[PDB]
Amino acid sequence: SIGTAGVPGAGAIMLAMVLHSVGLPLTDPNVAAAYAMILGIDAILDMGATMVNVTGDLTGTAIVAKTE
Amino acid sequence: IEYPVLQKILIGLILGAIVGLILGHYGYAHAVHTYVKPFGDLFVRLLKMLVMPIVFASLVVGAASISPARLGRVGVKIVVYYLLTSAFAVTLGIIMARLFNPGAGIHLAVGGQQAPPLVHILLDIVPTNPFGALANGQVLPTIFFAIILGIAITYLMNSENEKVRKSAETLLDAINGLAEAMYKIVNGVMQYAPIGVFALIAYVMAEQGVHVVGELAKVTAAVYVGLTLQILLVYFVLLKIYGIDPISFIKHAKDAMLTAFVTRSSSGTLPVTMRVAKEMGISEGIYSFTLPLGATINMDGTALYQGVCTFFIANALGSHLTVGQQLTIVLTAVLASIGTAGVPGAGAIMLAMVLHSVGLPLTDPNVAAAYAMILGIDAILDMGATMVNVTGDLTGTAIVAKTE
Amino acid sequence: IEYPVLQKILIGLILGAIVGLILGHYGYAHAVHTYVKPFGDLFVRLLKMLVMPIVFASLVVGAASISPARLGRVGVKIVVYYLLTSAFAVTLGIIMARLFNPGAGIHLAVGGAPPLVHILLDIVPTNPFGALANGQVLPTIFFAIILGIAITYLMNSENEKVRKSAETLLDAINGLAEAMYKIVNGVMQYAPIGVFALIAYVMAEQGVHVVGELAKVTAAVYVGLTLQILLVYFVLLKIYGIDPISFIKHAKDAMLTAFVTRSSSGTLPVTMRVAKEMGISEGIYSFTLPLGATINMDGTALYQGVCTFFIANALGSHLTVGQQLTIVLTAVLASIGTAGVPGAGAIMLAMVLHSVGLPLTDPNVAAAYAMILGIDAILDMGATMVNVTGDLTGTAIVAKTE
Amino acid sequence: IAYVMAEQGVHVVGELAKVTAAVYVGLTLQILLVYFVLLKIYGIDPISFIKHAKDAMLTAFVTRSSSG
Repeated sequence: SIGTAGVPGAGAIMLAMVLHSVGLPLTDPNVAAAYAMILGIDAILDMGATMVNVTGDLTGTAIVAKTE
Repeated sequence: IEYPVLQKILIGLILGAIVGLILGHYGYAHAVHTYVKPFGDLFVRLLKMLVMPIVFASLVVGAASISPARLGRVGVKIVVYYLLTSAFAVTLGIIMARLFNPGAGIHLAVGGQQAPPLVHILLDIVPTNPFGALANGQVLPTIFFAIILGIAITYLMNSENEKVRKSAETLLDAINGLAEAMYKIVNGVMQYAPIGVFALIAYVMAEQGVHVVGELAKVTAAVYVGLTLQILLVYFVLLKIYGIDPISFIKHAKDAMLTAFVTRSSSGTLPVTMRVAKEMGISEGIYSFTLPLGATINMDGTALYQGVCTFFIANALGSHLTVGQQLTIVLTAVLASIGTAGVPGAGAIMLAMVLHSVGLPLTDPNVAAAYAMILGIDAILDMGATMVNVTGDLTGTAIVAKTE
Repeated sequence: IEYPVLQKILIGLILGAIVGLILGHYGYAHAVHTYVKPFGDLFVRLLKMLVMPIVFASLVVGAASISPARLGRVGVKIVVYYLLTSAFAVTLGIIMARLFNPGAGIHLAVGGAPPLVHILLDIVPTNPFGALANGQVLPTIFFAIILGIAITYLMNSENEKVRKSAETLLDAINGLAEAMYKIVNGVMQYAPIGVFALIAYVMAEQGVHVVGELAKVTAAVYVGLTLQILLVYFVLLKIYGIDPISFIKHAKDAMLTAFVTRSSSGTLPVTMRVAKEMGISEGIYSFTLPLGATINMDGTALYQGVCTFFIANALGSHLTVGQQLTIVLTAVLASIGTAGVPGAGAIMLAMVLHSVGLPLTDPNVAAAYAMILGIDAILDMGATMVNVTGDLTGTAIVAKTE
Repeated sequence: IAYVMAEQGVHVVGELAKVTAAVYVGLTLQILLVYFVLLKIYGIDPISFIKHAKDAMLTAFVTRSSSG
């Protein structure tokens, strides 16, 4: 998901989706266990990730703007 | 179709456990499941098959025993039997859950900090159609009917009419024809038991053995040696104290325990469980009413597994667990489903249900996390708990029997 | 409540076929369905009723026969029996599907999962009482065999309460088993009404369709199986003593029910009673007529040989002539078992298309398939009747061996 | 009409094609004999009409959707 990373909680979704690809499916009750720990911390890890995204959005704007 | 007896089972068990534990470590746990599992099932299939006739039929006949007492007594005794075994099992679990301390690697604490009617389950005992009862599974209403039928047959034989006294015999004999017929099959099955046992704890060791590692393994220690201590210190102490020879007991009860461990199903082993009580030499008037009412009333297993697992979680979310107030939660767990502990995987369910009561709901993604670890080890923790239940079932039978 | 015997059936059949085929041509096919059908059902009803007791009961008693062989043998034989009849049925269908060429008027060309082990484990019921209750032939089969073998062993018990009760049960069960054969004739007295009413409707609601290129599949079925009876079964009855015309004599009623009930298993009461009155022992026919009804492929092999052609040739394809078999064999082998249900033939035919690569979505695949579905009942009658003829043939030959 | 000819062209064969004939020339005859007869009879020049309406017809035929 190059695109559509804007929605809150999205990070957790891909993290799960990767496990489908890794070959460790979320059924395996210890895969699901560790994943659940991340889910008990995702909101904290989401705040920082979005704030650094919107800092990166303006940085990208102000640099391209000060060109074209 | 020949060869050595119940060492053939022990050849399957040890050889399976090894070949499965190996095969799942190298990841083929799924491939083991698609190739091995179905021979392990075909064993449990054939055993299940019998469970309905072999109980129903045996217990109509088992009401040929003296009805007012025997089925009025013993029931009173075998109830009070499980009270005083489950009491010991609780304190043996708690004192195993402190001994081993499963809550060190996690260590990962999350805050928090924070419906059965019975009467509408009591009225369920009494079926409203005994034919359906039998048909659609159901052990504990079929129990009630069979007892009420065989008592009624007893009373028909004492009828001054002799067409009545006549037919009365016909039915009861024909029913014992079945009852017996099934014990015949139970050995026919047993000849497939080494294949069954090999294939079952091959898979169950592949798909949940690898998990028995680290802090997870520290619960499996306090279960497996915790129940090993229930056998030796509580049951043999009761067998010794009631005549019946402890080692001669394991001799006879070998096959019922090796099936209970591998089938992981209390009720699903009752054919074998009962045949061991025949060949042990108890009368049908007891074992036909104490081995099924055992499989569904026995708490020795769940009291010992949700004693050490209740700790693991309370201690993994980094809590005091009110040491010595463990019991408050462990007792209330058992008592929430005194009955209906026979189904496989039931232990996990109550463990979850307790958390609803503790105040830590399964939503809290770290509650759910720790619980999920137990769920990756439940099958291993289930085998031992059922095997120690069906050992406790026969121990209860052979002691009450050698009284009344 | 009296009158002539099984000519009364043949009076119903011919008189019904005519009155129905007539009545549906003039469109009252629906009205026939709301007035005639329910007397045709009441026949299949009463027959169905028996199927469970009459099989279960008969086969506990049929394990009074010598268990290690007989139920260990024959099973080996009757399996290998159907192998060598279905083989002949396949090549009799393909060589009927070339002979008649059903794919000329269309001519309209468009481009273009079973585990087994989790069906093998289904043979063993987990509750025999339920098994019986909730239909189910092939797990009831397995129980009854296992019971009657167990009873056998109880009689050789040194105890004589045991040896006692053992008898009681087995006798009481044979009481039932027998009781049911008694009813099977009670039913048969309603068989002329049942037959008349059934192929009255089935000829009204699907007879009119047996016309044109559709009729050119009905030819290669009906004469294709007529040739299975004469050239494959009689050749096997002749070659194993048992007299071919004395066989049809005795098996008259089981074939006329199989044709009209269109249900293999739904005729087993009559099918079995013909094997009693024929004189085979329960130790054989109680295990080869039900394991026949569900393992027999003579019908589906001959109907999805000529219907497989019709579709492949109606979408204007080569059909890899002489490589018909690749598809026809794979069809049979996809449901070796469980061919007993009525309408089953249509299902596999569809399922084959999933494998051929022409899915039922392609609105001309679905078009040709829908024509077969407007004729399936006529093609089903003949296929079942030749199955239950093949069932008794298999029985009477294996029986007159072991 | 690459796809629409792949997925339903092959079918335009035999008795099915005999409906496609009576449609396609049946409407070709609606254009010429009914519409041009009305365009002729109301001034507006028939061939100058197709000139202008070229693109609306080649979209209607391919989009297969009146309103679209």
